[PDB]
Amino acid sequence: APRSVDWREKGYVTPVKNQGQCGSCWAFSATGALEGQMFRKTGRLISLSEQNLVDCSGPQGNEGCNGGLMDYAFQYVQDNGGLDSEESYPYEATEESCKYNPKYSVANDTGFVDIPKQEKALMKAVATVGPISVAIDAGHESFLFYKEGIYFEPDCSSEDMDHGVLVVGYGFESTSDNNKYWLVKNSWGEEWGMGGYVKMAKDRRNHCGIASAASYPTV
Ligand SMILES: *C(=N)C1(NC(=O)[C@@H]2C[C@@H](S(O)(O)c3ccc(OC)cc3Cl)CN2C(=O)C2(c3ccc(Cl)cn3)CNC2)CC1
Repeated sequence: APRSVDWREKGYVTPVKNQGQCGSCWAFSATGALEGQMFRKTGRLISLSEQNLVDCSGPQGNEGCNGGLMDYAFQYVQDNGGLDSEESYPYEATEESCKYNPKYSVANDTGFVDIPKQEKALMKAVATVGPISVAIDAGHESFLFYKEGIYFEPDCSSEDMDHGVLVVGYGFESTSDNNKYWLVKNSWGEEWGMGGYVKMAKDRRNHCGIASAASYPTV
């Protein structure tokens, strides 16, 4: 694998979005990963509808603004035979009746891959696939108020994750002793972290569980 990867540079990643007060992180993580895979397939970067996922993926196990799983989202897209664009089905930050319209479907998937639960495996996937959906322990105030640099939280759990985000690359700071990171796109808007991104500690015993529940859709 390369020493550093950043899929934003290659056109795989849409601008940072903002889930608001709805517990829809899982939907943003899932659209992120699917946006990347669709871009690889077609060469077209098209923002996808989180609202479509929030409103419609109940049968697959998702619970709207009260939480969900990226894999349940990928299963929905496969079951449903499509997913609408952001433009056609805009984000409301509240759970509403399903308004899926197949005329405006711009993405599909044929299942998903769960990555082995090691950072080495995660690195190989990011290098070869594109952006990857991941679960992290975001349940510390240090994360909420993160601004810049490599995020390390001594109390982070590698087993107990509560927030779905998107790994878009990895790399290292040229500064000192702990300098590797995962480049992670959050869904809390551009004013959180580094333009909506966080550089998370990499190769430090699966910090915050970043490799514990990593997956992406097949297209
Ligand atoms: C996001 N705004 C928020 N968090 C979730 O919905 C969160 C997303 C996933 S992950 O990424 O936390 C996750 C945790 C564990 C595992 O496998 C062990 C995989 C994943 Cl992807 C799940 N989330 C949850 O909050 C839970 C959940 C799961 C499933 C459903 Cl239908 C509802 N909630 C609660 N325990 C996992 C804050 C809402």
